[PDB]
Amino acid sequence: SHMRILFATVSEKSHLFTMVPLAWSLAAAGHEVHVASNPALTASIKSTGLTAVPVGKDHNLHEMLTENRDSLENPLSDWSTPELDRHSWEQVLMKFKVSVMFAYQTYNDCMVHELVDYARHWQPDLVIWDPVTYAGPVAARVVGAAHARLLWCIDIYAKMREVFLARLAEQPEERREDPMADWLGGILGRYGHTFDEEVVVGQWTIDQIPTSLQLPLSLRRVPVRYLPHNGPSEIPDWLREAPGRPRVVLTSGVSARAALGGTFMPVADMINTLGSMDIDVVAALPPEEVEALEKVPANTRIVDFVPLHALLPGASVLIHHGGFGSWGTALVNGVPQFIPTIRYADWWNKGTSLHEAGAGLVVHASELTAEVLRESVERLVEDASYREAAERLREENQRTPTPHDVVPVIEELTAEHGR
Amino acid sequence: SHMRILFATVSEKSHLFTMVPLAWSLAAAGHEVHVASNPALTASIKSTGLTAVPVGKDHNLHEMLTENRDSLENPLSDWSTPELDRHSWEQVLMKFKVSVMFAYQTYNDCMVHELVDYARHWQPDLVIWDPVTYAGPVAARVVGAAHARLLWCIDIYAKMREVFLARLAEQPEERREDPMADWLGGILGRYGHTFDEEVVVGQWTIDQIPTSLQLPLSLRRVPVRYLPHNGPSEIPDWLREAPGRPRVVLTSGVSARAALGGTFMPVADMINTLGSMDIDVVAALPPEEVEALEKVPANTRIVDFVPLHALLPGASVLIHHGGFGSWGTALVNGVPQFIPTIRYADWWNKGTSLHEAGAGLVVHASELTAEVLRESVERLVEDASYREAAERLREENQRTPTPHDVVPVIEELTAEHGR
Ligand SMILES: Cc1cn([C@H]2C[C@H](O)[C@@H](COP(=O)(O)OP(=O)(O)O)O2)c(=O)[nH]c1=O
Ligand SMILES: Cc1cn([C@H]2C[C@H](O)[C@@H](COP(=O)(O)OP(=O)(O)O)O2)c(=O)[nH]c1=O
Ligand SMILES: [Cl-]
Repeated sequence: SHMRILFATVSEKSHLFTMVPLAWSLAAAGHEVHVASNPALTASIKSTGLTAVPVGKDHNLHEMLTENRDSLENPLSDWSTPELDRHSWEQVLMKFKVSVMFAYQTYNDCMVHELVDYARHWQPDLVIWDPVTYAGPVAARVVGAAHARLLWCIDIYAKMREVFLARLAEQPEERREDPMADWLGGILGRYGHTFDEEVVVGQWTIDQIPTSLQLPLSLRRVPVRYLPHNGPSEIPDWLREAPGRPRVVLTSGVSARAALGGTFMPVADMINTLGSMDIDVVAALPPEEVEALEKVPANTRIVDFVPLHALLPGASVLIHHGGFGSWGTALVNGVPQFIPTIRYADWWNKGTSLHEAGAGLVVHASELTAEVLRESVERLVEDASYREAAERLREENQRTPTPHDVVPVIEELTAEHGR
Repeated sequence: SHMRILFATVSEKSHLFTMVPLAWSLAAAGHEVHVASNPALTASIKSTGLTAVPVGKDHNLHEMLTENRDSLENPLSDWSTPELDRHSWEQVLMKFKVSVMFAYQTYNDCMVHELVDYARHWQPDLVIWDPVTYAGPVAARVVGAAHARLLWCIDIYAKMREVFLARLAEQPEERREDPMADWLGGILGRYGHTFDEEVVVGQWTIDQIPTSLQLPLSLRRVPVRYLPHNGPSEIPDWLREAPGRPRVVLTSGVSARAALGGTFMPVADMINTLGSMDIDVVAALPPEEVEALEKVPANTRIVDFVPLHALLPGASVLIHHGGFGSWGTALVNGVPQFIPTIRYADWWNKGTSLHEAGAGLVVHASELTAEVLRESVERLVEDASYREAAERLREENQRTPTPHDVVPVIEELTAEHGR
């Protein structure tokens, strides 16, 4: 029966879009769904069809990374390998110290008290939070609401948390320390609530990553099928013409651009390299990257934006940085992926999971050259094992319960864990 | 199993928004949903979260009615009473002749061939059409797709069609004539398909009107719960403060404004009348109407837009023209409605149905005065029978299957019909 459901996300369009199909599935079952983020995300929430709740104030954070011109990858923010074998106690502690200090706090502290305040007014039965939107579980706990993470990610966050807690138990009492406990327990303490480990990983985890590609973890885990949502979308007229040869799709973005930096292969050189091959190229590039081009190859169409969910059917290859929208839309379409990227968020893991399943190829961005690009693209087109592997991953996605199918499960888990 | 579903609507934002929760329920179950209309609706479709398909060219039609300053109500377009006892053969024939000529053709002929063309490319298994988007069934029939109307309306359209066909059967063979058959049979004939009566009323009808309020008809009818969709929505800060006294909401619009005309009680006079009562007034007014105001009463807050789904919980009254979004959002909130309107579309019937259930009051717009307004508002607040009736209609809506619940039903009706 009838629920108030508060979705919470950091002010990233790309994260928001991963949450939209689940939000709509719950709304279509008659529940009230509101989505809360900083004011900067208000317009993006509004164009998803869902009701926006602006909370708190904006952070400086995406005004920072775009006047950066410089890579985000950093040994301390590389969580691509969350194993005990690569993390002494002091290395894991440090990784939490920097990530809490220089990411989670900037993302959440601007809006956490205003979110708690909104939850107090609205009394959601359930909070569903993006995996780094730790303001979400804090707000839920303060009102006794159930809460769950909704994953766009290979779950490096929970796995590194497993590595952390294992090394925490090995230390003597007088040098136990937990940056997540201090920070979030601090905020919860202000409201007369205690910290608990379900505030870091949720009461359960709704997971859009195919099981065969996800890290094994001690979680209550609800698999859900990834349904492409690529933001505001129209079908262009030129999409009717089947290509006559393999279509190769390339996506840069203002977020991809801001993370990879300007030291790696220029996107002009990538277009020139693809422009020499017997392929149909569609490249989606931000406007500043569009004028860095001298000449547009005869085989190439440049666009601002084109919805991948409509373009990728019968595409042969997608080249991207390992963002989820791109990764997922290719996956459900059975398209081999080439992912030249960095150890930021789970992007490396997005690449390496496909590389190891034989469905795509990953390469570090600093090793990308005209010849590596040319040969990777040719292999993914020519060698049928890539398409065949990708097709099997597609089939795994299509066997996963839809958002529609997991609504009852979310309803019961809420009765169980709610107040 | 997996479907391509084409929604089709005339270029009215208000009609589109009625279709959005159903569209999202189908997408949440893994199906592909595209929404087609003229280019003018593209931006509105895009901010519903759904994929837009621009077809055909725009019509002059809503650029006409807004430089009109003149009522739309007309004995030939008054379909509020589709009974045999009020329609000789020649009166029904005439009503179809004018409505096809001066409404349906203007709405649909601008885009029908381009829609057929898109359906031919995309091969939808299913077309769901707004009830006056007759371009939709034409496109479906040409590709053998199943199709259904999705009703925002008390079904005057199918009922007047029943009255028409009954009078058609009574005429001798040399004076049979059907304006719907000529028009839509003409278009279908150009493609090598015949006319059929399921092109006028759909193969089945998905109906968002509570059954107790809907005209009984010879239709395959799927009841579905109305879930409020009011267009792009954010929660304002000022909504947290409970009112201390009965909240009365008033909605004019650029469509309400364009239909009622300039001869009935000015909205300035309505604000002044409510401004003298012990109530909390929220009025949502178009910008033209905002400067026609001299002074804003102390009990009154004026806004451009405020999502009714968020404002109407524990409101006491909604005053409006009987558009469905307003009518439905009040209904699900158990708010008594005052509907000063005209016999355009089903607006009279929207008012009528509530008036006869004792849940609200209707009055023709030409009879509206300061005293009628004042007394209707006072009765709807003070006489508890209105709220109690409204609550029962709410309860009926909440017992109707959600879009989520009716997805399997739409799936098997699709397997059954067309290919
Ligand atoms: C650039 C671009 C993005 N997208 C989608 C993919 C994702 O759902 C979303 C953005 O996520 P992501 O893949 O991380 O890229 P970006 O750098 O553009 O933020 O937009 C398209 O569908 N088409 C495009 O042309
Ligand atoms: C003006 C206004 C409309 N609405 C919604 C109600 C409907 O879902 C939708 C359209 O309203 P409707 O009464 O049909 O008016 P119009 O034809 O001018 O668009 O907008 C609000 O929620 N709040 C407002 O302030
Ligand atoms: Cl006052």
